[PDB]
Amino acid sequence: FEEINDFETAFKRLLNEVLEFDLQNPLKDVKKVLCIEPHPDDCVIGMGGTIKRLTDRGIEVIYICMTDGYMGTTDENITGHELAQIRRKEEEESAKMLGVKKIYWLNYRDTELPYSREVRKDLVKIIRKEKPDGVFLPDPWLPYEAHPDHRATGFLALDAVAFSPLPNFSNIDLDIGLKPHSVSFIGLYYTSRPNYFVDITDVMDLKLKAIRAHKSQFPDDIWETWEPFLRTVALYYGQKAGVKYAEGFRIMPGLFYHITPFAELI
Amino acid sequence: FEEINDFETAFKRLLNEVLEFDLQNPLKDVKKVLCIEPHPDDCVIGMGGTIKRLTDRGIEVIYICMTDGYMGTTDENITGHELAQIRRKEEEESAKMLGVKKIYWLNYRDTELPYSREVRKDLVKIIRKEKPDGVFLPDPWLPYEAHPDHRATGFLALDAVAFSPLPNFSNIDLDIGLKPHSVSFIGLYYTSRPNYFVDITDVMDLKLKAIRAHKSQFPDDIWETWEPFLRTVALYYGQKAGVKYAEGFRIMPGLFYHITPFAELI
Amino acid sequence: FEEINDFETAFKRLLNEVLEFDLQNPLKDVKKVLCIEPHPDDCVIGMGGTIKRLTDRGIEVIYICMTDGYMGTTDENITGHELAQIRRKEEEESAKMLGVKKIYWLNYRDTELPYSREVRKDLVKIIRKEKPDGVFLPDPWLPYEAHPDHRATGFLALDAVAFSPLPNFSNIDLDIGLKPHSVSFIGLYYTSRPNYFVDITDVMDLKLKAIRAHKSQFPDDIWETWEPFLRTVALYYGQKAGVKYAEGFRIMPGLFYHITPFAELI
Amino acid sequence: FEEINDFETAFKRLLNEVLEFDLQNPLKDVKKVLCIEPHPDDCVIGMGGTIKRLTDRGIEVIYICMTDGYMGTTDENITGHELAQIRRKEEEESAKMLGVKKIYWLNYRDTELPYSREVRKDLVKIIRKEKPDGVFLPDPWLPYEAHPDHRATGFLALDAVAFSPLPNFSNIDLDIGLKPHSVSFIGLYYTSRPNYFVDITDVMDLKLKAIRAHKSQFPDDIWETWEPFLRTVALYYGQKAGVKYAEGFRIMPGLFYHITPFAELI
Amino acid sequence: FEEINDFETAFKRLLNEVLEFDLQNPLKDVKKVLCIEPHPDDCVIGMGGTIKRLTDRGIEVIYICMTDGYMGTTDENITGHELAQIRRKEEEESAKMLGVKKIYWLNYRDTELPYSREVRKDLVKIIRKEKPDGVFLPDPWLPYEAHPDHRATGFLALDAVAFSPLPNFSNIDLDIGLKPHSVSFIGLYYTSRPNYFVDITDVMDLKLKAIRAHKSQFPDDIWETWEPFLRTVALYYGQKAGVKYAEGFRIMPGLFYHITPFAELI
Amino acid sequence: FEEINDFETAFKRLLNEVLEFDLQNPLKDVKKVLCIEPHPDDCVIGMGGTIKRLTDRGIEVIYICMTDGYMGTTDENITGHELAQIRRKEEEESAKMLGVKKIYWLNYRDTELPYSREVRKDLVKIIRKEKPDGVFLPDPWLPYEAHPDHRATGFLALDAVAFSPLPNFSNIDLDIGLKPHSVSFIGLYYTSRPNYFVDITDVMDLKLKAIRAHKSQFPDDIWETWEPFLRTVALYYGQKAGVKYAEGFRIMPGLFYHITPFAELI
Ligand SMILES: [Cl-]
Ligand SMILES: [Cl-]
Ligand SMILES: [Cl-]
Ligand SMILES: [Cl-]
Ligand SMILES: [Zn+2]
Ligand SMILES: [Zn+2]
Ligand SMILES: [Zn+2]
Ligand SMILES: [Zn+2]
Ligand SMILES: [Zn+2]
Ligand SMILES: [Zn+2]
Repeated sequence: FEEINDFETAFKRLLNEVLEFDLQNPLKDVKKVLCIEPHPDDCVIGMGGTIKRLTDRGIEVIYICMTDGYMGTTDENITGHELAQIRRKEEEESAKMLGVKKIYWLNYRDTELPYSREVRKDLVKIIRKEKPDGVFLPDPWLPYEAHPDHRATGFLALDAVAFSPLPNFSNIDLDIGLKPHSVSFIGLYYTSRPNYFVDITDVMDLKLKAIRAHKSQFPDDIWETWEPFLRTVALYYGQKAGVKYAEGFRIMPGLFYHITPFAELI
Repeated sequence: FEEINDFETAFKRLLNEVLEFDLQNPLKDVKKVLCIEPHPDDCVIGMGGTIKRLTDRGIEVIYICMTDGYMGTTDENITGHELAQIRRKEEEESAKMLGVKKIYWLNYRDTELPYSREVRKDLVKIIRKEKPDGVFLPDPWLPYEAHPDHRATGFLALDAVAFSPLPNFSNIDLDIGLKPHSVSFIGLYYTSRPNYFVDITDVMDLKLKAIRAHKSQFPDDIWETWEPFLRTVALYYGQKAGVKYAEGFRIMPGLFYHITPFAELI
Repeated sequence: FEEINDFETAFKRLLNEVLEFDLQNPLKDVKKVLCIEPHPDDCVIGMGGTIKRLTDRGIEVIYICMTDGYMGTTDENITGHELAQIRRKEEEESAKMLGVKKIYWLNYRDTELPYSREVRKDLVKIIRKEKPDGVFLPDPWLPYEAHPDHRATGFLALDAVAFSPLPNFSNIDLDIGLKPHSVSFIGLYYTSRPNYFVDITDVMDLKLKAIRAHKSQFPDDIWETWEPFLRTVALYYGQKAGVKYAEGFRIMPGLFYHITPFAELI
Repeated sequence: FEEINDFETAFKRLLNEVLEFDLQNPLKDVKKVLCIEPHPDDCVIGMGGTIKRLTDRGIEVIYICMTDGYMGTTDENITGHELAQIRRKEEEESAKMLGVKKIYWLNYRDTELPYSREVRKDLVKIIRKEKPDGVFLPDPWLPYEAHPDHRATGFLALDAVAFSPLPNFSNIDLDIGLKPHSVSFIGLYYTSRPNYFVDITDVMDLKLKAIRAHKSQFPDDIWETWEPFLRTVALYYGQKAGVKYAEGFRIMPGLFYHITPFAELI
Repeated sequence: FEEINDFETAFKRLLNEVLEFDLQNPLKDVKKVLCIEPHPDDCVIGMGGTIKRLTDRGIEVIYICMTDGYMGTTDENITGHELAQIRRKEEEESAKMLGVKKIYWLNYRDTELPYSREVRKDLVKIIRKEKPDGVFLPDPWLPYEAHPDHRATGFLALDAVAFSPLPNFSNIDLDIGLKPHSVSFIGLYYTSRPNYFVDITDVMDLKLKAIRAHKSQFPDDIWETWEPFLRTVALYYGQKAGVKYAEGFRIMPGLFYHITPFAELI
Repeated sequence: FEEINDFETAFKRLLNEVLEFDLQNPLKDVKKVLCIEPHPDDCVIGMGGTIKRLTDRGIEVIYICMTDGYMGTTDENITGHELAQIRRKEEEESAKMLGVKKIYWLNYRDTELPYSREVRKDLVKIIRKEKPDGVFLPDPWLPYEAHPDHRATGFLALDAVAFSPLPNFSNIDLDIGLKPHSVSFIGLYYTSRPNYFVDITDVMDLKLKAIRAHKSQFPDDIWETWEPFLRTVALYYGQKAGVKYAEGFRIMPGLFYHITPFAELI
């Protein structure tokens, strides 16, 4: 590689020959994935269509939900305890409509999710137990994301995936018979720099039915705003992918999440 | 909205019809605003002109100052306790010169402002009490902002505004008779992605006199650097707005601060 | 400066006359610098070539390593305690090969570096003791940096530099006879927005030998991936600087790290 | 007082003349008290009889409950969210049976109550709003108390009472129009060093009915153990007070909670 | 129990009939116990003899060590990383000499053991996996215990035992197939209020050989002080039990660790 | 020591021969001591008399004050910043009246002193710099001490003394040329289990003048209560020592602060 005198060549060779990074079929071998959502309803809102598509193709999809959704209401007659119970039933209904069979609830309180070692260990435990091929998580670099649970979940999910294979990390996991694990695939959903698209034209009406199942979050008057907003998001991704309705994801080789100044160039 | 096949149309309709988002007069009905500053002098440096303009138009402007300014000196003869006392008198003088009548001091120590639930609750209490129509806060995504108190204040102010209307958030506030509150208007000051401008050509000399009132922060020799820097900032904003001297703000609909991949497009 | 009617003029004058900012020879008077690395091997990987060039020019280079490298292995036979010992010897060998004489080990555990006042005070102590002219640190705004130790180190280094000269900050340092200190020079390594380059075509094979000295981190099979990745990075910086192999740095005047909306413009 | 040469005399004079400390009728003027409980059911279990006696005498009793009781079950079919909802209804029933009209729920999670400034501020807010004459709280020095929520509540309640009257403590409370407040009376319940007793012979069957109202906590099989345990506690206090069934409290002058080496002598 | 009019009767019946509390053989059915030690060497120093006695009787003894022993040296030539490696080998040798076959290392750093939910979860995981009949832990109420790791370990071990059987506590443990678990037996070692004794006259020379195996901690000159100190401790316990050399333990019914004012009476 | 068959003998030998523990003159070689106080005025109130006696005997006494005294007023007209300034001047006057030359201010805020590694390191730095022979600190086991700053200071002081001599603890101190340090002498003031007394009948009126110097803390009406309280405390210690007025201290050999079940027996 000392032979090479020009960046684009080196870059092309690094990606294509050295890393063998494929953006055309990057879910080739994947049989099990984790979707990590900050609140009940985030998996379905950000990639509900893709989830349905994967379950139909007989890929096993497992949700990890970081919080209980305790705060998500303006109704003074509903306690956070009542609302958590409700949003558990709602995500159970929603997850059944897409093919999703298992949900792990971390049960950190909505608005109170720590960026801490503790939460890294909670995720690394599940990854080591379920040995998934791929993990989906919200992009922590989404510009203007003011929800701290969202930002946190992103960094934690990356940290967890990064540390799952390190046997000195959360070592009691090994001592009780969980083996360390490398994930093959990482995809960021809720991203503004997607580089992989999935047509959801055919499943858009199911996706919206699975979102609406979260009745607590979507009364008629809120739905007036959110059905348009969601169709607009699907068109934004759609236009880039040459279809009506798409879901955007950012997929990179693991190496590019660390000390890569040209990471923004894929 | 199923009717729509292209993004730009959907985008235009979302902004114009669904959200009714106005960049021509977004302060229409605003009678009271909060300006949140990390240190004494930040409201005046970032939007002192706009504050004067608002008070002249008979709009009530209330400062929330996050810290005491304990660290802001190189003089070995001044203790942090002395400096805090001084910077309280300075901001009191400065605030009088602009039309500003109330300041809340959180009194967290300069350089030690936590990114915590506690501080969210301190802000949400004031918002519920003062029921402001609009809130101004420093842009936390300002590139190359190395002051941790600045970054923190931005995220906290957004969190506070987002959570003020949720009755299960800091619920003791309700139990002692503070009602939940929605803010109509959010504006980010100290931003590099402004999309709303205020002419301060006419109030620039008052703005500089109100900055200079912070004598502790601005001895003659420091002022040699800072009067130029401030004129340059006002020109940068000015050029974009077609005037000599402007203050820039980023204003978006509340919806766009959460899971909006096209947020950077306004 | 009231005279000026256009931004670009004011900008040019602010940079050239007021701030005297020089990008052609910014290491004029620099005799002593600190290189702050999150892990053992980060100084060598991010600016090993530049460090050699500085040593040869008789500039004193001191490493501060934030963590012990406890987690950096997939081998189930190596404890984090064994690995820390090993990576100490490796960085000692690597530091010998470049001209580096002194290493401070903070010994926070890999993956567990706090963003806290405590760690700010640990750095400020070293800066006040060594009174360095310049500090190098990894760019905390590097896009897609998922390693929390990296993000943390960047913000802490800037905080430390900013607070070293404040006598009310960590005041016990003064009480035991460490004087406050201003550093002249700040340079961000591992950056995607570099604006200063150093030719390392001549030292590239030494740099790779000094990286390979970290045997724990770079077995044959991993080096198949990392020798290409590093040549590609050096070309990326190289293309921008018009040479084969360069190391990129971002250098700005201290003022631009605070409330500067045109900071992105240098 | 320089006249005095013997401790017992000075001690007697300090208590009787200087402090005017009365153990015979120490609730003389009290019209409003707060009972602070770590979990739902702690007020009723530790002093349910005394509460009834006070409400019958037309004294206003307000509960502050620190936690939600999320963890208090071995039943794998009940979520912490369900159980919190349930224990809210149970304490509402229980509190109605005794004369208690108002409950504030802090809603910190069972087993997760922090010993933090935040929680001190939550209590000081309620004290300043309700201006109670007296506060009851569990004795933090109860030997062999392994429940961390119990230990925590005790220290926090004392801290809160101590800091309620300090206008520089949680100063935003004052800024929104809560005046500082001194409590006249402090009583520790769940104590092993009681020095004031209340006959509950006449209300013991109501106390047990109000405990049993917490059905979640007291199934038939658990009640086999807890009816005896509670009768035994009431006899232990009873024997000391010369009655069948009593509730023990430790009452001291505020001064004795700080730097008093003979505090254990009342 | 309404029948009873005097405490001593009720107390006797509570202990003997209701709780069936046995101080003659409280290890009756115990096949597996956990010994929790703050540092390498604490299990052997506090109850090494008892451990030997248990392994000879074919009872399975598992150590949980909370910290790595990083700080335990005055030798400036030994890093904390070197010392941890050493103290791992030492406790492995020591544990072999007593019958002990499993050690779990939490690897929190010596002097830095947090009193946190995280550490509770680490212990509860091991308890649920190993389903021990009994747990030994240092008495957190030991007067004049200044080592914060000691105090912490005590409270944490009690918390862990208390919370192991609650399915809503660390619920991910259940989701990955660890069942909740109740411990039958709790014994506090390093206690000044022991109420159960074990003769170690016959195993005292093995106990001292197993202590001495921690060479790092016990050079000749330190052993001059510690062999006497240990013989003195064994006599103190011995005198109370009517033997030369004993190890003291405090054993109570689980009920007495919560809201029991007469707990100090057994 | 195998020879010995009885505890009291072993105990006597351990104390007298092995540990050489002297309660008759335990300040033999002491030339320099630290007095650690949680608030300004705690050294003077707890051992002001003893301090004068030590100064007169030409022993160097250095105050470490943990907090700034920010909260200590009921006056709504005084800010915590004003009060800290004032209490600095007051402790400077008070310290002059006794022979005290040097005060280190940690400047943690009153009511907000952390029990953290950070604060341990702040104390260990001062101890290593001043190499004192002895340290005085408030007894953290003082029954009914409700002030969290007091409890915290005690544990921190002991931790600091324990860890000062460990070169792997706060190792950057060594890297900047502070040597590790063992203190010879530890004495607990504000204790209810004193075992060493100092006659202060001769200095009692100076002690009261040095307390009264803290005017902020002691207006006429408060002094009506505090002059009696202090005379009573001095008599309590006095009676035990067979004098009118004494100051009590608890002194033990360093070994007894760790795993010593008979520590209560001296
Ligand atoms: Cl662990
Ligand atoms: Cl497709
Ligand atoms: Cl506050
Ligand atoms: Cl009565
Ligand atoms: Zn969400
Ligand atoms: Zn600022
Ligand atoms: Zn690194
Ligand atoms: Zn309870
Ligand atoms: Zn230990
Ligand atoms: Zn005090």
